[PDB]
Amino acid sequence: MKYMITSKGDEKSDLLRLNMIAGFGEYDMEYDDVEPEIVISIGGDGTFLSAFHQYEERLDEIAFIGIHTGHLGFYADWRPAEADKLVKLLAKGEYQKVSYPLLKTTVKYKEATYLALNESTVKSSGGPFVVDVVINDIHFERFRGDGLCMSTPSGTTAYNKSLGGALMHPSIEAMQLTEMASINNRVYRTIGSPLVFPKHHVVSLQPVNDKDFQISVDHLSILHRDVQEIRYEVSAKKIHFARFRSFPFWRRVHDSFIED
Amino acid sequence: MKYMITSKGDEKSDLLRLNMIAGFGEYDMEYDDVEPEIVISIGGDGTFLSAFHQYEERLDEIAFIGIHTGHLGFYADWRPAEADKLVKLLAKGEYQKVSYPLLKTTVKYKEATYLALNESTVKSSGGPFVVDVVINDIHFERFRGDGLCMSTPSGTTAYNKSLGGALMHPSIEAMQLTEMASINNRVYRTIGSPLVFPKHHVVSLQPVNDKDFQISVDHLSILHRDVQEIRYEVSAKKIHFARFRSFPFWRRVHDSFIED
Amino acid sequence: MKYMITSKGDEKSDLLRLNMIAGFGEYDMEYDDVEPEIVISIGGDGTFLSAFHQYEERLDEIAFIGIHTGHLGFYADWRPAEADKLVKLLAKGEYQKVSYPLLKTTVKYKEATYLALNESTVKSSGGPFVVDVVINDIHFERFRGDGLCMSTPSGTTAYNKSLGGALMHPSIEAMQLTEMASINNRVYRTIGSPLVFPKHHVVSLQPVNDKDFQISVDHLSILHRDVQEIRYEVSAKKIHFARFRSFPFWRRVHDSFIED
Amino acid sequence: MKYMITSKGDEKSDLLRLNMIAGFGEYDMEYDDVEPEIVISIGGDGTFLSAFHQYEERLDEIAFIGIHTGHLGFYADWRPAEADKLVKLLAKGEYQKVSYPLLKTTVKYKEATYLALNESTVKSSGGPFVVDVVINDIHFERFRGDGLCMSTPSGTTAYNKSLGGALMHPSIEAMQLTEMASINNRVYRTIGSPLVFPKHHVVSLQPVNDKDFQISVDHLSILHRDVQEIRYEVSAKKIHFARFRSFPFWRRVHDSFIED
Ligand SMILES: [N-]=[N+]=NC[C@H]1O[C@@H](n2cnc3c(N)ncnc32)[C@H](O)[C@@H]1O
Ligand SMILES: [N-]=[N+]=NC[C@H]1O[C@@H](n2cnc3c(N)ncnc32)[C@H](O)[C@@H]1O
Ligand SMILES: [N-]=[N+]=NC[C@H]1O[C@@H](n2cnc3c(N)ncnc32)[C@H](O)[C@@H]1O
Ligand SMILES: [N-]=[N+]=NC[C@H]1O[C@@H](n2cnc3c(N)ncnc32)[C@H](O)[C@@H]1O
Ligand SMILES: [N-]=[N+]=NC[C@H]1O[C@@H](n2cnc3c(N)ncnc32)[C@H](O)[C@@H]1O
Ligand SMILES: [N-]=[N+]=NC[C@H]1O[C@@H](n2cnc3c(N)ncnc32)[C@H](O)[C@@H]1O
Ligand SMILES: [N-]=[N+]=NC[C@H]1O[C@@H](n2cnc3c(N)ncnc32)[C@H](O)[C@@H]1O
Ligand SMILES: [N-]=[N+]=NC[C@H]1O[C@@H](n2cnc3c(N)ncnc32)[C@H](O)[C@@H]1O
Repeated sequence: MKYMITSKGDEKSDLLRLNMIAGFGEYDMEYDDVEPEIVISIGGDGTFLSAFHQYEERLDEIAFIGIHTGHLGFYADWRPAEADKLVKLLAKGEYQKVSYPLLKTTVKYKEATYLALNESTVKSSGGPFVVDVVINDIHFERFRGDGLCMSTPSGTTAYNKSLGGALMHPSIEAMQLTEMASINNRVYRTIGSPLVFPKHHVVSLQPVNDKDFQISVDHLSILHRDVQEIRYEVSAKKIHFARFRSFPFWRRVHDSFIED
Repeated sequence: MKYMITSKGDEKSDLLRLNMIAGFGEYDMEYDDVEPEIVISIGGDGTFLSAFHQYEERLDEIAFIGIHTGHLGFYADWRPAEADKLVKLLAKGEYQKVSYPLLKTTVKYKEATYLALNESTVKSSGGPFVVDVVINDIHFERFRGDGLCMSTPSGTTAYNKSLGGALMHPSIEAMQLTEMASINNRVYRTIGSPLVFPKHHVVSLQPVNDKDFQISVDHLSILHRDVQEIRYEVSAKKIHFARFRSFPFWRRVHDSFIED
Repeated sequence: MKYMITSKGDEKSDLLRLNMIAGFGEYDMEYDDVEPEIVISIGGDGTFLSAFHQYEERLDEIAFIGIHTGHLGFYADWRPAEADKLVKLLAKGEYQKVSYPLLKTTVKYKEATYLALNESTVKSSGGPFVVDVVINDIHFERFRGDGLCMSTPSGTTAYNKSLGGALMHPSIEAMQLTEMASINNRVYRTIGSPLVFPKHHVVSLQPVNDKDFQISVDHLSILHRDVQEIRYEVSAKKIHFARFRSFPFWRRVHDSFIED
Repeated sequence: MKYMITSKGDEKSDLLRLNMIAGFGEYDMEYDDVEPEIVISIGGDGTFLSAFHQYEERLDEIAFIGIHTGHLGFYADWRPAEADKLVKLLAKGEYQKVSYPLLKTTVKYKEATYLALNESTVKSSGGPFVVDVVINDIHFERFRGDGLCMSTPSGTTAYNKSLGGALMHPSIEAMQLTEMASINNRVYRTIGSPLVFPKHHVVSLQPVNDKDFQISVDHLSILHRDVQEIRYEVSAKKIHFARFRSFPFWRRVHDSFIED
């Protein structure tokens, strides 16, 4: 199986990458960073996020595996000390594929579409942020505040969590919208609560005054001008993970937030 | 079709019930509060909750309809002034069935099982509340605080919402666990965030010291003694609603929380 | 100086108490649990709370000191291993007095008044909790939910904190009101935010329907019937601590919540 | 008494300003926008904020009055229809002065100091925001998240409120620090809770990596580079309001958030 290895780029990760490549050379495994079938990310979640976006055009033909040489490393399944065992199991091909839902963001001015593994957020390009929130064509609320965050299930443990959102098991095909510092008084009103949307539900954001927004997709933050609308929906595309052992989402959550 | 009508029991609701019964008499519709196929609740959500629990043994053979003579009336689809039109449409049989997921609660000492339309909560029988939270057999956290709330999708707009939980579209077969005043310090740690569980996931609560708990299921609150565990899962059973017109969940939410 | 020592009552604490008493016997220090000038609490915050309430009638003539043989021990200034040094310093009389504000609760039916070091809360005697919140005679809100919590500054790190309240430095003579699971929809509205009141401000709770409430003052929970109103204000009374060394409130907070 | 009038600048406000000036001309009142003793702001809170900052160098010699021609208008005491009565009372000099505490922000690179009526916030100049929070020289926490907000008492109803902060009566000389989307996991830890600091307490923010920050003071947002630290304390300066009638803070809060 063709494979490639991304590295955090520090001494630890680069060296681990070289040793794994050496180990793969001992098997019938070809290194290909153009059309790999397996992508190994060595680092933290930032590194993993980069790996995903590097191959967001071949998500259907790739299974990802993360090795934790970072700090938290939520998307990682392996410790550096287990790298050799990983090489072996990957060789023998003893693994099952697991899929997590992704978030599709469409920005219309022309249209640009982005794919997110964690979340997509919107803020003002400086100045007051005000947007009408439209759900399946029904006007739901006019949001005034710092911004909004739309999260995938696996992303609910990231930015979403910090914003008071619920943690959502990845087997649920959904997206979750959370508020950033909503204004609520006699005249201005938002739902307040995070909202969880099923697949096939469309959430659209529509400018009220200012049409310039800072839009983020995972680690990438882009300024969009003359925006007509931002549209969120659960992507038809899924990220696939290669699992060689049981590591339940809730245990992953426990280890990352309660105690490791 | 056999039908029955529950009433809030005030002047307004009783009279509306009598007029509807009269209207039904003009059709080939038999009133039967033993084995009805349609249950009409006239009142608020409290009244609707009572109706559901009165027939929780025949949920598969019943479609519910709510008329709003209460204050908020979230589960209601009709205003009193539309009662006549409702009678007519019910007669002609022009309606489609819609299903919402329910929550199963099992209390083991012997075992008692309850079914919830909104939520099930647990608190201490007076004194400190401490329980181990076990998800699919994995020990997730030890919860210290006032109590916990497990909500259905349609219940997420109720108690769940007040506790900071996410609002969850009823098409998502899930349950959501929220905290009540969790203690979090150097020594005590909880996830904090609401947790959303898919169908077939089991959340079990296990006593640490005190074994006596006050357990609520919707409007019903019962004291259980010598409790060994409380087990939550998404019920295989669903409540069925009779819909004669489009009234999307998110519009229902908008009307109840943003503006009517 | 007359002194008394309260003990958690476990093996560790009782023995520590005996050794300290022995050490005090070597000085001109008389043990008196009737009219002591110094009260030493050996245990956790629960033990300290008990000590305070045991002498809430002589708060003006007493300085408290806590020794930590409990788990968290927020009000404690000493570790068991330092007991000998404490005995010595207490003997030589090398210490300065520090005062924290207290909360006065008045319950009218006849009137009963309670004094709180941490907080006073109100909940329903079973059933729905609804009260009108009146601030300095002006009707502020009608609260529907689980209950309310009124906290002292030093109490803001306790129950108050779990309810989303702000942490408040004890030098600020104030009380803070937090909500428990307030209902907020189209028809029901509360402020949501914690409220911080200065000295001489009076917050009164007035029943809307049910007149029976469960009222807590620190560790004590009492059911009151035929309640006409509950009145909160910053007490004119203060608790005095004996400080032999610098241990700033914010460091106390850091040690208890961030890292020890 | 010398006076000046700021205007929102719309048709309504400008015309109201002209009529008031005409009314003042009928008395011995001189219009002076250089060294006025009374500053009347006609508009919303944004307009009022601008008025305050226009004369932040003469806060000791000025009493402010707001007229509400805006939307919410929290700092306003008057409706446009009462302008004539205001002119009269201002003439006869029938009013009492009321003072609210202010927030001092010091930015060191050289030093710049700003004065805030509502709040001062800090965010990253793009990229991750990380700062060490130092309280009175003691290292309290390392904050990772979107940013921080330090609010005056009267400012607690603004940005502070949206961030989950407590509402604080203006008679309390304090400042309140709230978090924006703090990261909290196994490795990263913040207090979470808003913090309320008394006068003479100093809160300092110190860069960990990036030294560039976006710093806001009320409506003004400035990018600072090569920042060594940001220092917050309760200002020795106070804003003075001219009150011609009783309008308690808590009633002001009720009217702005509960019902007008
Ligand atoms: N800001 N930020 N990101 C830093 C934290 O987010 C973590 N992170 C990124 N993605 C996730 C994620 N999906 N779940 C939990 N934590 C995550 C990353 O590892 C850092 O600990
Ligand atoms: N790992 N990493 N970096 C990208 C992630 O940063 C996360 N992030 C950014 N800001 C915050 C934040 N304030 N809290 C938690 N996570 C955050 C977000 O989830 C992005 O996917
Ligand atoms: N406490 N309580 N219940 C009172 C409010 O809860 C409302 N309620 C009950 N069930 C729901 C519900 N599912 N969604 C929203 N509100 C609900 C009920 O109508 C009252 O307005
Ligand atoms: N309608 N009704 N009564 C039953 C509902 O009361 C709701 N409830 C009880 N306490 C609260 C509460 N504090 N906030 C919101 N809802 C609440 C809960 O959802 C029950 O299903
Ligand atoms: N529930 N409860 N109480 C248990 C926790 O509250 C702690 N506690 C009591 N009073 C305070 C307090 N004032 N500040 C912080 N923690 C406190 C006590 O030590 C336990 O850790
Ligand atoms: N130590 N102790 N026991 C009494 C304290 O318990 C605290 N307490 C009770 N319930 C909670 C709670 N849910 N969270 C935090 N603290 C709590 C409250 O502050 C009382 O003063
Ligand atoms: N974002 N923003 N500001 C808009 C809202 O904040 C309001 N505002 C400004 N200052 C305060 C304030 N101090 N209290 C309450 N609301 C305030 C202003 O009137 C707008 O309604
Ligand atoms: N009026 N006005 N504009 C300035 C105020 O905007 C307020 N503000 C900015 N963002 C928010 C926000 N997200 N929520 C509430 N208030 C906000 C803040 O209090 C400033 O003083």
